[PDB]
Amino acid sequence: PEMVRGQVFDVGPRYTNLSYIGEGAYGMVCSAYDNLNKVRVAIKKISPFEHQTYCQRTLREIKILLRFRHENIIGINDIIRAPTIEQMKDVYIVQDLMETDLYKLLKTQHLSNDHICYFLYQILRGLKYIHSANVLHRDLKPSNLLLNTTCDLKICDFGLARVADPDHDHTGFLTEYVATRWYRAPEIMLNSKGYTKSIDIWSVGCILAEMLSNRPIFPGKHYLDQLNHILGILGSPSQEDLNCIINLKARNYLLSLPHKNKVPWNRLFPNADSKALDLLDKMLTFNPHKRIEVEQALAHPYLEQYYDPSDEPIAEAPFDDLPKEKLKELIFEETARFQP
Ligand SMILES: *[C@H]1CC(=O)[C@@H](O)[C@@H](O)C/C=C/c2cc(OC)cc(O)c2C(=O)O[C@@H](C)C1
Repeated sequence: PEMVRGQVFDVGPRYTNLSYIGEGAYGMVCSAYDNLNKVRVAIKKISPFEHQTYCQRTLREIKILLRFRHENIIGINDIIRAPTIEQMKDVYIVQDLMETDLYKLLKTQHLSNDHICYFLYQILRGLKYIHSANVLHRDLKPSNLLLNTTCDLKICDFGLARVADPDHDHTGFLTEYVATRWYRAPEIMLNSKGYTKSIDIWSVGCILAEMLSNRPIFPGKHYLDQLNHILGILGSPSQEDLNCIINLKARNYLLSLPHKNKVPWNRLFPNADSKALDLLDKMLTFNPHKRIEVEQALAHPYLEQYYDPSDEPIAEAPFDDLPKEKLKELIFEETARFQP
């Protein structure tokens, strides 16, 4: 097999001339030449089969992406693995080769307002499709937003996605959570399992703020610090928003804090477009019930240049305890369509 950085990267003979390009959850990403389609592609190596949670994440992403088809979601072009379960130790996912991602771009590039607007439009266009399938991405952040050379944007990594379940969203205070800390909505720390669509809108609001200044807006250093950062900018929640938190431990934690005033968005972002800041405010609303929804965000005046509901498609239909052995079997079966 062809080898990359000491590790097998066994994708030939169709895919050759491999170069390291990035990191996925359970393996490296390489670029490669596709000898059939005569183009270079990206390939993610996945080695999940030792760990049950890894196999869960792998299977759920494959299941979702094999159903989804959208311009702003990076699809699965091919899946490579051994012909038998016994011989299958890794799985490789082949996807479009993008030029960069927004994490990399924000490290060194100032975005024009026109770029910010177009990026945000595309994020919300893809998110409209995801949410219309009753799916939550749950880990939106700059490194999951890939860009090609003409700044077309695609959302990556559905390994943390779930079907929305708003009736079962409530939990206790300081409940453990998996998705990336800086993009977590305040309710995650207070009373939410992250099972409603508003979780993703919060993350998009954080991404918009980060595009405006090239700095994460809420860079918390640990679990409860994340809430410190959010409240330091939004200010203390209103009585009405507190009354919506029935859990006593969460409510009383908030009541124990000194009063904090809101920091105006145009003080934080003095060069930003005023319409962008109005939309930012509605995405970074403390109360998730009051937070703007994706279709409302698309219709916001900041996005008027691009908004066109007839060109913002939706999904044709809505979308544990399983030992890794059944899950390896399920991954084998889910990937069978790409074999000869
Ligand atoms: C997308 C999700 C991820 O795994 C995430 O970690 C991503 O940031 C890693 C980047 C992968 C990558 C990098 C380049 O660099 C030029 C180009 C492409 O196309 C990709 C890519 O497609 O990532 C997919 C496989 C995972």
